[PDB]
Amino acid sequence: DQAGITGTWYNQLGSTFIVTAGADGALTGTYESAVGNAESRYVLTGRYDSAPATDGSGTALGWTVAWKNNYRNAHSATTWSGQYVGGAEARINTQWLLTVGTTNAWASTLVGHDTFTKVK
Amino acid sequence: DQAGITGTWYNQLGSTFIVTAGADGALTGTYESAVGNAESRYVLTGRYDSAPATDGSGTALGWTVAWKNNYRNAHSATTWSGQYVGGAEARINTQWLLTVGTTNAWASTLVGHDTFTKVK
Amino acid sequence: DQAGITGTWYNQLGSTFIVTAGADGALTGTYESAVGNAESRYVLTGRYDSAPATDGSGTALGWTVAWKNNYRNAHSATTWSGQYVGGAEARINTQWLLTVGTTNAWASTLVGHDTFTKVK
Amino acid sequence: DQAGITGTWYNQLGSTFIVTAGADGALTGTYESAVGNAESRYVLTGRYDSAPATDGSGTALGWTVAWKNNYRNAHSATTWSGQYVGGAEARINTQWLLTVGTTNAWASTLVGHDTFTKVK
Ligand SMILES: [Ir+3]
Ligand SMILES: [Ir+3]
Ligand SMILES: [Ir+3]
Ligand SMILES: [Ir+3]
Ligand SMILES: [Ir+3]
Ligand SMILES: [Ir+3]
Ligand SMILES: [Ir+3]
Ligand SMILES: [Ir+3]
Ligand SMILES: [Ir+3]
Ligand SMILES: [Ir+3]
Ligand SMILES: [Ir+3]
Ligand SMILES: [Ir+3]
Ligand SMILES: [Ir+3]
Ligand SMILES: [Ir+3]
Ligand SMILES: [Ir+3]
Ligand SMILES: [Ir+3]
Repeated sequence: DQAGITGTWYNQLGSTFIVTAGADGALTGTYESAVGNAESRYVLTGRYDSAPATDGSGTALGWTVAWKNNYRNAHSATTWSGQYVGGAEARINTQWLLTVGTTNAWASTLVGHDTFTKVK
Repeated sequence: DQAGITGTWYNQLGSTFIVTAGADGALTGTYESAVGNAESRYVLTGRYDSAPATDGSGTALGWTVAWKNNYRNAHSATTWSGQYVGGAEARINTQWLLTVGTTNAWASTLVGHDTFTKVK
Repeated sequence: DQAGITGTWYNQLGSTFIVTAGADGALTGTYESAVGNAESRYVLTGRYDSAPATDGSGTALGWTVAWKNNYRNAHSATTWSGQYVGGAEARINTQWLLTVGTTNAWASTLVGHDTFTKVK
Repeated sequence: DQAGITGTWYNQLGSTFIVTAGADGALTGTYESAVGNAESRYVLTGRYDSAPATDGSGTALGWTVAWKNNYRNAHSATTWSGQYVGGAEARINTQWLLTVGTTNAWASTLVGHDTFTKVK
């Protein structure tokens, strides 16, 4: 589970999620989006259930990226909420919320879904 | 902005969000939910736009809580995505996704909205 | 309940929702948005639980507006999902999804929340 | 487009969506869910952009089902918001909100995503 989550993951858009799962429930790493107003890697942090169902069938987790790095600032942040499912074709299945700051409040949040796998 | 976000916040359900905004864009703290399968404080981590619009009118941010502490484990995680709005009646306006692990995938994610203020 | 829902409602943005609840569970009417790429009235249709909890404490309902009328076409559609709560300060509390067609799939859907009341 | 949408569609859960797209932008039909507190067919209604991009590359649409029929009442309603994409492998790509009435307001709305195809 700690072991299952730690590593490099890829979504359906070609984005790359590099994460380390801590014994304490921490997620730390970097995110590189293949799309949008983004380039290179962005810091992420999050949390996961460090004592889930032992069958690896669904470990709840989430993380945040703020879209500011040394190259760009998109004045926005995405949070992903989902679960890690272990096994031969391990997956992290997520839904996400992307909020844009000021750069029309009602129109400030996009929603979508990303599925991450261990192979691109 | 760093200064604006750091502190104790309260939502409409009576929950308490204690956060420190780092110069580096980190959010760290604790969350206590007034509702659901939760008691006492849970670790949170997140990110915020550390170079936003300078008028404090909308700073993008997000954070995650995994609902495991030393009292309980609800095998779930919530992510909040939103923006900090400064001024006399400072607010963090969020939308959230709560994913439940295994404890029916299609029915695993709740969505809602929380508005945080500096006074309860 | 049929009686409770039928009528004119107003949200926090100043939009106007005019609806008739049918005995058969139909919702029919018009929507005028105070915001976005919209003017005048748009057709809506939806459904509601025509045999809910009798205390009026929470009747599930939803409706759709496609943002095409004789004035404009924003090539988009919004769906509202929520519940009608009766009583002295009757409310329809909703969450909404706004999808934009082609005019970047991942960025095609906004999410938000609207609270409707019988007085503006 | 009218022609493209009208017909029987199937999602990844094995649910069946039967719809007629009207010249006027109406969607009418029946929905049968393969999952949840549901059996047999439920009435749906919705709307679609009846003058979209002519390449069939993304027509915005939405619909509602209230989960009451002559067999069951789940005191809930789902709205789907998405777009129809034409071509050899035609699709309706949606995100959905399912609200439950009274049967804990904060926990009343599920969110997910369904992809409909013309073959099961
Ligand atoms: Ir999914
Ligand atoms: Ir800027
Ligand atoms: Ir998708
Ligand atoms: Ir999917
Ligand atoms: Ir809001
Ligand atoms: Ir458990
Ligand atoms: Ir609310
Ligand atoms: Ir609000
Ligand atoms: Ir609400
Ligand atoms: Ir157009
Ligand atoms: Ir709001
Ligand atoms: Ir609210
Ligand atoms: Ir999608
Ligand atoms: Ir009932
Ligand atoms: Ir899925
Ligand atoms: Ir998908």
